[PDB]
Parts: sequence; structure tokens; C-alpha cells
Amino acid sequence: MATQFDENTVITIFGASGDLSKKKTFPALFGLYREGYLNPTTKIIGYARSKLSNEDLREKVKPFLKKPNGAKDDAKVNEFLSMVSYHAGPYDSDEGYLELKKIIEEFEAEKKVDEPHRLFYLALPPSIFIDVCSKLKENLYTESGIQRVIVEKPFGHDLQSATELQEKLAPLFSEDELFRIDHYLGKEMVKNLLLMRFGNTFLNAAWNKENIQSVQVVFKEPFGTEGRGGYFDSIGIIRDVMQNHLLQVLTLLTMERPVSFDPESVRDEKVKVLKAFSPIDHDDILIGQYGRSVDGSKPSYLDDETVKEDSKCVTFAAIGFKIANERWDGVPIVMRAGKALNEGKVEIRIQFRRVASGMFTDIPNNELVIRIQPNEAIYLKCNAKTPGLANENQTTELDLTYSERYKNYWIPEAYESLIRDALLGDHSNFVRDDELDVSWKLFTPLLNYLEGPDGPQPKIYPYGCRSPDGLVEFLADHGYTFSK
Repeated sequence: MATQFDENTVITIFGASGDLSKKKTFPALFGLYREGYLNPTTKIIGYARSKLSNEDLREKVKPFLKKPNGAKDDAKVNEFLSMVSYHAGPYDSDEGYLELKKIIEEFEAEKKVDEPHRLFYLALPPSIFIDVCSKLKENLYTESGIQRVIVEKPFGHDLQSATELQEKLAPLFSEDELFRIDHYLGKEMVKNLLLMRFGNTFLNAAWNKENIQSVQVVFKEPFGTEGRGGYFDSIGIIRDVMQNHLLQVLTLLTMERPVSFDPESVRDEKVKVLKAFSPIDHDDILIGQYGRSVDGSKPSYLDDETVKEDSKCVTFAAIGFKIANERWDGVPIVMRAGKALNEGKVEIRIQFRRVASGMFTDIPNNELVIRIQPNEAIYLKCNAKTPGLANENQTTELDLTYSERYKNYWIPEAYESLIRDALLGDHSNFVRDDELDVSWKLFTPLLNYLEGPDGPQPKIYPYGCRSPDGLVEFLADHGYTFSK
């Protein structure tokens, strides 16, 4: 039903000289092209204030282009660059966009195009989205065509600021025209989730309060914010990865089955489950800030020269959640994330219930682990009779390591899969306005509580520690049963 972009589509990246542009956006575009998923007739134009040539732009991005075949597909490289051009102009005034409109109509009139297909990728901070989107609607909007603009998760920092942005954004571009980017929704293992649960009775029949004891979404990084402490100070780990990325994953884990194949039926079920969340319990949290390492070799968060002496900024947080609907009523849900922990990992952990009396009740709980970022894998904790004469049980980890299957296929990077979905007009992996509204309604009261003057002091944990003090208790207090 939604029109697919193929031939004579023109892709304009705004903020092309910027870092996100040259390191991720152009690399992703070349990824698609190198693998035969970008049409040779695509016009790619980079736009920014700075005054560089086609050569500089092409040479700025050439290092970051991913060459998985080495010296092979070198012609694909050189061929992709020839599709790329640059235009200089300010974001704040019409002339840049009026020039840009001339190049594009020239390329498009040169071909049998009576339906211009335009993708605008805004590789920019949100403070400029609105300027650029205003100028795009003022100067570069064809009723006879289809245009789509991609913007990124940054957006706002609480309900008020996110609302104010969308209030300005809605009169410019409909939800059909906006593609909001939450990079986790482009990750392979995240994309697999809906089919994994809804497509397999082995999971879907157990996927309810009758059989699940505990749902965890887990984010660990082994490094702090050294050098960027003052930037992180007004963000914190909850804004950084939990209100957005982790909540997206949680939503895919807990939503009901979409009843149609329209991409908006997926988004409807995410919005629906979000609205079912009970308010966050401000006391049901564990809050940490990373201090000096036990080693002495790693600084504290406060050791950073751009952090004030008294910062209560949270670098680790475990938050409890409650969804009040028929599927999840009473199931404790924990989201936990932290920098400067002991490993780097993004992971879903689901623990299943045991029957209480009967033969195999002293047996351990089943458990499902979906690793997202590192070695994309699925692990199932199972029980089985000890082979042979014995009748004792033994637990078996079934390793569904997807890493072996993923070398037989081309597994794209998140931005490559997301840009592809945009070209196809599929909003399934993009954030809708009401989804955004509700997810900020859920998290703003907690952030207001933490960042108020009477908000609590995070407990200090050493850099590189496995998990701050109280975490293991907090999990036991949220339905998790530890075992040997």
C-alpha cells in the first residue's frame, strides 16, 4: 500500500559534514548499495553550512565506508561515491533550499519523473530539525510527489520539551511522512522478537502471568563518561538508554499480537501496552553513580573535571515496572542499565514459573536469555533426565547461537536496515507521535523526582564492578529466583 522508492529517488542528508553523517549515515547508504539494495539511479546530496566540494565530502566519508570484501568491491566504492554530491547553504534561510530545489528538479525533469521520490535525512540536533523542516515545507514540498524525512531519537528531555517539538513538527509533516529513528529498532535480534514469540507456540503459550515470574531488560557498558561528564550530567543513564532503547525492547516483549499486517497495527499494539503501564514507583528503584575503582586505576564520575563536586547524576539505574492488563498483571518487570560496569552487553532475561507441588517441582525454573548486542544468541535453560540408569534431573542450556547462521546471510547494520525500511515506506521500526508522548508521560515524573532538589543521592559503586550494592536483592525482590 505504501509507495516504494527505487529509481530516481534523491536522498538529501542534512548535516552532511557532521560526525553522525560521515561515520554512520553515508556508511549505511554505501552498505545498502554495496549489497545491491540501493538503486544506481539514486541521487545522493549532502547539505551543510560549510563550503566544501564534492571531492572533500566524498573523501570525508571514504574512510568510514565498510569494505567487508577488502580489495574486492572496490569498484562498488568508487561507484557509490560518483552518486554523491554536496551543496552548501545555511539552514536558516530560504536561498539554500531554493538552490537545492533546482538541482533536484533538474535531475528529476531529466528523467520520466512525474512522481518525485525524495528522502531527507536530518543528521542534525533537534534544535535545527524545526528550522530545516520549516524550510523544507516552505520551499521543497511537492504535492505531486512523495517526500519522507528521517529525524533521530534525541528529540526532547522530558514531556514538556518533547511536546513542544511535536507541536511545531506536526503542521509541517504528517506521521506518514516522518520516520523517527530509535536505532535499536534496526538491530537484527530486536527485529526478530515479534516472530520469535508470536510465531512459536513453545514461547507464546508460556508468555503470560500464568507462566512468567520475571522479565528483565539489561544494559551494561564497561566504561564511564570520562571526558564527557558535564555533557552526561544533564542526561543520566535513564534518559540515555532506558526511556528510549530499553523501553522499545520492553514494548516488543509485552505488546499483544498485532491484528493486521499494516505497520500501524504494530505501532498500535506498542502504544496500547505503553498505556497499560502503571506509574513508575519512585521508591522501587536502585540508583547508582560510579566511583573510584577498587584498583585505583579508574577514576570516579566526579573525578571528571567537567562534573560539579555535588553532582547526583545517575550512571546506573534499576527500575521496577508494572503492566496492568490481563497478560502481565502482577508480573514484576525490571529494566537496569549502567556505565562503568564489568562487561558490555544488551540482554533480555525471562524467568518462568515452577509448579509448587508434584514430582518435578524441586527442579529449577526454565529461563530464556536473548542476547541482543554481543554474539547475537538465544539460550534456553531446560530440564531433562540424566541419560542412563539414573533418574536424577540435569539442567541443559540449549544454545541457539545465531552467529553461525548470520555468516550465511548479509546481516545489515541498524541504520542500513532503517534507511531501507524508509525507502520502502514501512513505519514498523519507527516511533509514532503517540508512542513518544506516552513514553515521556511514563518517565517524566521519575526524572522530575530524581533531578529535583529533594531527589535522592545515588549510591557510589566502583568502576568495573559487576553490579552495585543491592542489585541482587532488588532482583530477588522482583520475582527472580537465583540458582546454582
